[PDB]
Amino acid sequence: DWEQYRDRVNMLQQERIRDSPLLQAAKENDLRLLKILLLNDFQQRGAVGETALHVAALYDNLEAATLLMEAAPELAKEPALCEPFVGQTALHIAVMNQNLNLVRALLARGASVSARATGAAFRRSPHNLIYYGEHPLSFAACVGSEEIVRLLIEHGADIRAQDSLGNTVLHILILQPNKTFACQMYNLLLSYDEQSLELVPNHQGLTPFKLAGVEGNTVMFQHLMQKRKHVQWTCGPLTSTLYDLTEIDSWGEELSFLELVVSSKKREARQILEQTPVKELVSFKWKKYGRPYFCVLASLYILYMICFTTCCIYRPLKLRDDNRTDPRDITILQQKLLQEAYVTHQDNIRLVGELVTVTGAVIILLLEIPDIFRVGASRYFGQTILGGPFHVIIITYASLVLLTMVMRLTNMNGEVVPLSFALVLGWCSVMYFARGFQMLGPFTIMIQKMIFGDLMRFCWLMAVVILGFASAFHITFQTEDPNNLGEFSDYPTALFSTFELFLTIIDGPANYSVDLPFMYCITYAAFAIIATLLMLNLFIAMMGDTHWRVAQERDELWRAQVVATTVMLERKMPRFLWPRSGICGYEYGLGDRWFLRVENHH
Amino acid sequence: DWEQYRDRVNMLQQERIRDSPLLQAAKENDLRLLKILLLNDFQQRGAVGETALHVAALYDNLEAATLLMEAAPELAKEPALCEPFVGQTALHIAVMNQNLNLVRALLARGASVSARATGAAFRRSPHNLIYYGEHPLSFAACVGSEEIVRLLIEHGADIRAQDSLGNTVLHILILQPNKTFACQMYNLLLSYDEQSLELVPNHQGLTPFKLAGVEGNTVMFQHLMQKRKHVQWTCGPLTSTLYDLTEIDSWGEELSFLELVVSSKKREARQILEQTPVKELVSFKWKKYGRPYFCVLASLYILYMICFTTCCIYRPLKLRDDNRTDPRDITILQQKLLQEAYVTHQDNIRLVGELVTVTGAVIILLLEIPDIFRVGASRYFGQTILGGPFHVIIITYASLVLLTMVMRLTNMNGEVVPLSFALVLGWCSVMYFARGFQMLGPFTIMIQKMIFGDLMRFCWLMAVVILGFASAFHITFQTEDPNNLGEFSDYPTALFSTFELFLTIIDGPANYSVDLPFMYCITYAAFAIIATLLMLNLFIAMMGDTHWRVAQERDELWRAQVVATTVMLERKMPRFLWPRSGICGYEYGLGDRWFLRVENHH
Ligand SMILES: CC(C)[C@@H](C)/C=C/[C@@H](C)[C@H]1CC[C@H]2C3=CC=C4C[C@@H](O)CC[C@]4(C)[C@H]3CC[C@]12C
Ligand SMILES: CC(C)[C@@H](C)/C=C/[C@@H](C)[C@H]1CC[C@H]2C3=CC=C4C[C@@H](O)CC[C@]4(C)[C@H]3CC[C@]12C
Ligand SMILES: CC(C)[C@@H](C)/C=C/[C@@H](C)[C@H]1CC[C@H]2C3=CC=C4C[C@@H](O)CC[C@]4(C)[C@H]3CC[C@]12C
Ligand SMILES: CC(C)[C@@H](C)/C=C/[C@@H](C)[C@H]1CC[C@H]2C3=CC=C4C[C@@H](O)CC[C@]4(C)[C@H]3CC[C@]12C
Repeated sequence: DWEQYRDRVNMLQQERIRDSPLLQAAKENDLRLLKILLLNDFQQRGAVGETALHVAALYDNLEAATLLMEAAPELAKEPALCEPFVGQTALHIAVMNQNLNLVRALLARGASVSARATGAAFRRSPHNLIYYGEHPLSFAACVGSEEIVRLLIEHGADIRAQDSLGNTVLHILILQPNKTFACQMYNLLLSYDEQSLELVPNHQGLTPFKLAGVEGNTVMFQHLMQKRKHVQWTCGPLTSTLYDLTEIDSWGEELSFLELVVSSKKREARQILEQTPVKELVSFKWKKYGRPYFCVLASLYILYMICFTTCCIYRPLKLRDDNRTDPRDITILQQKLLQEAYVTHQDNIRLVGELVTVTGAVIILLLEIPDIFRVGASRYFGQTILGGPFHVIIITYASLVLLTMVMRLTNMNGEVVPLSFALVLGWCSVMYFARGFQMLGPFTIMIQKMIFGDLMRFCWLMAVVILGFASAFHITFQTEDPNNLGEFSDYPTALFSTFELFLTIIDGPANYSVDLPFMYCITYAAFAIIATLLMLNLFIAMMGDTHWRVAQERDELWRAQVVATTVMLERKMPRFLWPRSGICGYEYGLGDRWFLRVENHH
Repeated sequence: DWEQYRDRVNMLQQERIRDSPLLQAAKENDLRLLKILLLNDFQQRGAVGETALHVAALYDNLEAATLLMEAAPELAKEPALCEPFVGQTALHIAVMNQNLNLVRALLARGASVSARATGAAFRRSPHNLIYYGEHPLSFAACVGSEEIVRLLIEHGADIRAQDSLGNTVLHILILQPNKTFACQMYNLLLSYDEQSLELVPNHQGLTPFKLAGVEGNTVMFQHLMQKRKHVQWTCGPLTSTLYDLTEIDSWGEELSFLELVVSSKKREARQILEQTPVKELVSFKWKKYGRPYFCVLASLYILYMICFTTCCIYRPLKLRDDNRTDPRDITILQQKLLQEAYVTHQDNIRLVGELVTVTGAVIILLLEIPDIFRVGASRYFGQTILGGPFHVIIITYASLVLLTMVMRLTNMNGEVVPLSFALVLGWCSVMYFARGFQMLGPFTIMIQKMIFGDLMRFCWLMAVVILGFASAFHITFQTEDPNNLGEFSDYPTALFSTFELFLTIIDGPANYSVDLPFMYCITYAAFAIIATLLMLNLFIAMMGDTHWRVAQERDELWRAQVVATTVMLERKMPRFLWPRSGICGYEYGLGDRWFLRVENHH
């Protein structure tokens, strides 16, 4: 809807301009028409509450604008009035258009340096092609005009002014597309900070440094670190550099810089983890504490999955309580009742295995469920870097184990169902620990990108081929004796047999002792060419093409998963297992700060 | 044939020139021979009716040509006479050769600016390496000569002159290979238009704008739009531009610009759909109306295919009316007659499912058959972008359902045959709707390019291996008892078993309880190495290589299929479901035209 509305607003602005000789003269730069018309209403408006001076500024007409102020100087103070552009002044427009002389002329008339363009055209949104904040200084910074940024601070513009998101100009600058002035402009604006402006948080709680991390602005991140590094010594090709970890390690805060970076929705935030002080810090944390503890947690989880598997294998079963009648029934055994199920030393050993099994399902829920709420369910389940799909299946596993325990307590039949799903998802969730090892981590990401990519696309077109051919095979065999060829004997079996025949995992139905219907040979030749020969090998060809084009994305995602594991372990484990990282400054007279020392060759 | 004929014409032209001292002097530029020979027939002809002045112009000899006119000025007016070059003048030739002084000399003698070179050498065809139209002005435009184009219009050449295709010079220019003058030359020729010349249609009904769309000339399309855009405002990096949709949306016309573009045979016409106003218009139409309605039509078609499938599953069958005799017969059931087939509430429910099934087959034919005639059967079935092969199978489906209904009404046996083909093609045609979704559309094009590409090439060489080895296996087993190994028991079964063994979809024939002929082990080892190991994996290797080299073509074809779906839906659906797209100019005083407003960052 918003596009058609904005489109109408734009048409309606031009309609009023074209309808009004003052606004047309201001757009056209018709000095002669202004020199007639201004002598005989100056406060008349375009469709959004824009004045003739907004029009003159928009069409970049200094000559018209100086006439309009000479006739009616109060126009320099006027905001626009309607929701798209409300609060916008001719000063915001003169800054957008980089017209230094028109800006200085509006300031000479006393246009407000602190006016907020609060309308919907100025809010960070997918609707807007730019986000310059709401103040003339924020615009002057985002257009890169050093002259206008100085001229506005000379006229009393406040560098610490915040917009409707709480963004100061330093936050607005870090949100810009990477262009050469943006770091120059940040370094200029901090020269007027003489708490510091770069410590002011927005309404998300982000300081400009954390915003650079979340937004993936690696150029601004390196610029921010030039003032947090100290070059300790240089000797020949070697230098020792000491980096202040205060902002990076984010000590004692609920949401850390590293957590905000790994949990960011933006693709570019992974590149912050490859920036020098960050890369060495998370590397140290991983090789020192993270990998050792993750290998222990993997071992404990594998041992727990062996315990659960043993409790499935030794599950309590007795010879069935009724006779089998029809030859098609093969069930011979049956679930024991509670007071039959715990009557031997072997059951008492299985019972402690069941209690360990249930205890671990509770511990999974106690560890997982609080992090759904903190992170938000969309990010907690939806992020490859955090382990999103492994969170879905490990909670499903714990839910199915607790379902199995309430079924057991109730003497409820069919425990084999939740136990089978629990064994599959229980064991498949061991692949969460693949992320700890360079052999297996990148490959586990590649399997994930194949499942949510080429597998769903293949399975939709495969389902349509299966519905076609299974129906053809079923009705081809409906005339025939099902005991002579069973694969297509009823429609559910025909679907299942056709699915197995698509994958070639059962042999092509054959009985050379009998005359099969001629339409089967035809239909199977068409199915063998389309499903088996073409489609299944085209799935190989498709994944082969996807693999080489995904290979770098897979490796970046793996380096990000190691960091997200490191961050998660340190936040969740007891603090005595995670000593504070880097060098304590207090031992060396550097005050309360902590450092990373990096030595490098150049 | 035409090459050998033209070749003879060219040899015969040179033969006459070499035979005739006047024409040889005109080619050679032998001024001294002309200064002897011209004093004592000047109207004598080369093999195609060319004069000595045509020869002098062709060999680019101004000196000879001014002598020939000094002796016989009527030569400037002479056309060539024979079918290859009929109507060609020395003025057409002097323009081809860009000889401004020779052109101005022929015009001083009163050579016709409006002569038509109507012969076969000048017609748009695959025989001709250039198409410059038929008039000297059309040639002057296509050689890019601004001096000669001005000099010809100064001498009264008509810019609106049309050739045998109805092409004006603006159409001829849009047909040229993209070279720097072609837009300059179009912009020059419109400066003499002061209805407009760019509204004149050719004999296909195409104006120059629609011809640029059909021909895929994206450079001329962008040039044409520079005069249909209005830049509404510019502010900082943003601009709002208003594009006139009149030619693009082609409102109320039988064949629209967008339909002519998507239905074009030329590969380059897809690139027009990625040009700014077109791209935003078809995108709006798709996201606003096309995708919603296509998802409904997909749902209704899937529900219809479920209804038909249910009518196949519940088809009316009774226990056979005769005893089975030989053990090889497995048929136990049989088709019911009409007065047996509709006798229960379950049959009455199936009957309304059959009536819905038949009604939908009629509705498919009522929707499809008129579009065969309008589009032409070669384009309607032959285009990947329009859905050509899906039109073939969906009409085959409807034909087989109506065949099945006339069989049913006749009590005709073997309904299983058209029903099986109808189930396969009925369900496979659901993949037509894959084009609506980015997950499935590109992949459905890739399956199509594999079927008509690497699959036919593999299936021809596979058939030759199957004929070889099936014959070897059959005659190897002819000596042996068919009840001990059935796969090769007769030649049709040997072919079918060999085809299934090629694909590995049945197991290698084995019976370890008996002595198989030694020639079987040899022949199967050769078949396993050639068919299974080599050829079938070479099919995987081949499609893998085809896939990466086709991947971009596949994605362009998908973006074109979304537009062709959008265009088709809007033309076929009721108009109240497709409100006219863009902005009505009449609300804003812009007259009867409709616009797209585009906002962009630069
Ligand atoms: C029990 C059966 C009947 C069915 C219901 C179970 C589904 C299993 C096989 C499927 C469901 C989702 C799948 C799945 C989800 C996502 C990932 C993350 C990826 O990086 C590695 C593979 C992995 C871990 C796979 C493993 C197989 C799973 C767990
Ligand atoms: C990869 C995609 C295509 C997935 C969705 C495919 C699913 C189809 C082919 C498979 C998946 C589960 C299969 C399935 C589940 C269980 C049963 C019960 C069995 O006694 C009869 C067959 C029946 C009913 C089959 C029918 C075919 C199904 C539904
Ligand atoms: C019923 C059997 C015996 C035989 C005769 C039928 C043939 C089927 C299997 C074949 C014939 C042509 C094939 C075909 C034609 C072209 C296309 C377009 C492509 O983009 C997707 C696949 C698709 C839709 C395939 C699907 C499988 C089809 C429909
Ligand atoms: C992919 C290409 C090679 C295609 C054309 C291959 C076709 C051959 C191998 C297959 C397609 C259909 C098959 C086929 C159709 C139906 C029957 C009836 C059956 O009772 C005996 C075998 C017989 C006669 C087989 C013989 C082998 C055929 C003709």
